[PDB]
Amino acid sequence: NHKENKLPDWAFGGFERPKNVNPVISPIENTKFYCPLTKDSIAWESNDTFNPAATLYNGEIVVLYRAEDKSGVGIGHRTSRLGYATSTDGTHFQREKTPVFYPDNDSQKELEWPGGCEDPRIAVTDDGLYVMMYTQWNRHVPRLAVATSRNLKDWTKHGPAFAKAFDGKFFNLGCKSGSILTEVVKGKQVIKKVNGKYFMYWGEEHVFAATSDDLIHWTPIVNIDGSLKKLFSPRDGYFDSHLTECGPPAIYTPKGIVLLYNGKNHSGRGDKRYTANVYAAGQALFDANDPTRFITRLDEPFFRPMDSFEKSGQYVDGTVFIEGMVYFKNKWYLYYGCADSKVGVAVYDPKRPAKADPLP
Repeated sequence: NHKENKLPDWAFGGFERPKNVNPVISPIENTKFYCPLTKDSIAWESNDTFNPAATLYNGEIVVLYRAEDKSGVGIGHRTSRLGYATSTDGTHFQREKTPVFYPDNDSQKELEWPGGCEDPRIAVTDDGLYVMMYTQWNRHVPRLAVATSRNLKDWTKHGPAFAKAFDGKFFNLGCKSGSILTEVVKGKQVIKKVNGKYFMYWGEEHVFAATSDDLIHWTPIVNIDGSLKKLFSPRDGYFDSHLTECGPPAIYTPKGIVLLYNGKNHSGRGDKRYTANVYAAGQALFDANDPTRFITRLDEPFFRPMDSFEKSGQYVDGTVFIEGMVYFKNKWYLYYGCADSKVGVAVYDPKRPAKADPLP
């Protein structure tokens, strides 16, 4: 009656959850991995498999999922490693039994041990260079870092994204969640340049931005006084009242640049229509000619917890965190974390758009 969640003509959606497919990736007890830092075998994906990256490779959808062992108690006390899975249809995945990206006795050990490597986002260049933006976690400072690959298995760690910018001014900056700007060209979503440089939206507490000449060394967009330039922020009385966290890579379209993001509801300044302290997905629109120029955002989340697989004993009313997205066989596949423990998929079909999740 009053629960119809109409989307404006610039937004993606609705993303419909296919019947009997979810969750697509869940924790596995039996799979073991020899951790070079722990010096012992561990059930690296026995507790949680969530917050995934997604991309296209060899006519197949590849997903890298954040996996955690039972090495700790609660929030950020386990070790995160990235699992690898491939799919021919976007709904059924074939996983490897060992992680493809993890902390090791390499140049990033101090930054990645013992929290590991979290929440990946992957975009690909015109020529097949996959660029991963992920979080380095050592239980002290979270850092947005970069890793490159050509086969999505053998990764090269380049360290924190903002390590060199302005003489190392932001090396110790606590940050995460980087959504590189992309565009669909000849049926393929690739990293796009604007104004001569590569571009990225990033942040958890606010949506910031950054540019780069080589996709490795990023320079944050700053104000006259050198402070980080806030593009938009959490707002009172809405679902995105505590956090406005970047989701999958941003997409340059004819109507403008769309950033799909995750909003966390504030318990004191949020909207009680939605669950407190959990995530629901939103979308923001930026000017095509100026990517830092905010136009608008959705007043209601387009995707939120609806089914039991997106819920748990820990999160009774559920929580979803969008992070992977692939244009495959003329449809959009959205990959997201479910209750910080499973991976889910939802599909948007441009030729027959479904309704978004209804309002509560």
